[PDB]
Amino acid sequence: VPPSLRLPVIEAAFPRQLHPYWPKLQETTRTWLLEKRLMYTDLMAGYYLGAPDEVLQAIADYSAWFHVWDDRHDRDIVHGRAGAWRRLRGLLHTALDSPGDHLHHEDTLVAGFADSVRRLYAFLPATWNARFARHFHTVIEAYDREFHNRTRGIVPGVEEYLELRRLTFAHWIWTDLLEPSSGCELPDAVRKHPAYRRAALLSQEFAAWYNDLCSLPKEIAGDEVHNLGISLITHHSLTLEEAIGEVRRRVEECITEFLAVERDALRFADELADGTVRGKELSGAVRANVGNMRNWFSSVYWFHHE
Repeated sequence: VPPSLRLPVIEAAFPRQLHPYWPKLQETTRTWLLEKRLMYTDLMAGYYLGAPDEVLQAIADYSAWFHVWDDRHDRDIVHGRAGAWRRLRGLLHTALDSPGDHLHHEDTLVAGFADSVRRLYAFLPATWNARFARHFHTVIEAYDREFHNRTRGIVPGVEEYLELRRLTFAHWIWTDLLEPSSGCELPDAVRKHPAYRRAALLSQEFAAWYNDLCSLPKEIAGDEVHNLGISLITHHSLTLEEAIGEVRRRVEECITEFLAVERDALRFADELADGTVRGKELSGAVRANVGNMRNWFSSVYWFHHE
């Protein structure tokens, strides 16, 4: 790992995990992408540990779709296809709420989205489905804001980018998907516990900001506008080396902040195991989810260097 990207705490204290379904996952996702005419799963295989095979497969197919969507988004941006993007944006909002209606849409990107969403909706009650949808409507609109910014060459401010990135990276989607992976929709009072919330946040901030750190030199050279380091360079008059340093410090702080709040979240899980069956189940679900929040760190880190 190139020294500027090396994180000794990850290497020393976040040992990699791999879901045993990983060999079939890749090829099955490939088949799905081919069946859907849409054309990395190791990232998901090192993250949602303990997920039922069917849940991991649905998540990996969604991730692959997400990557294809990101490519289409990039292409509409650099070609200035405002109409095609607007129409796609509208169709994804509609398919998100009514995926069955869009399973055979003429736009294969929309039909693939609708199938992956339909499948993710088959694991937990409708209240989880509704929360997933609320979050992903927000992700689509954040992608529209990124379209605006990049087509106009606007570099968001630092705080502006941090808030936008929690949405374009889909922080709350990956957090939602913790729950079908451990087989339990968590009550609001559990998943909004400040330790759970903060652990979930820091896991995603680390993934997003580490991606920015690894991509900054490439993206500054390409004259791009959406990267934490680019916001720092543009609006704080940092050199590239200073910006690399600052992003790296923010990433390292995510890790040690996570260690503290993980300890709090696991103590909360202990408190949920109150001697009842439901309490034991909630406790096990929180423990599994927090462990996968931990797994996200190592999965993203080593994904970048493979």
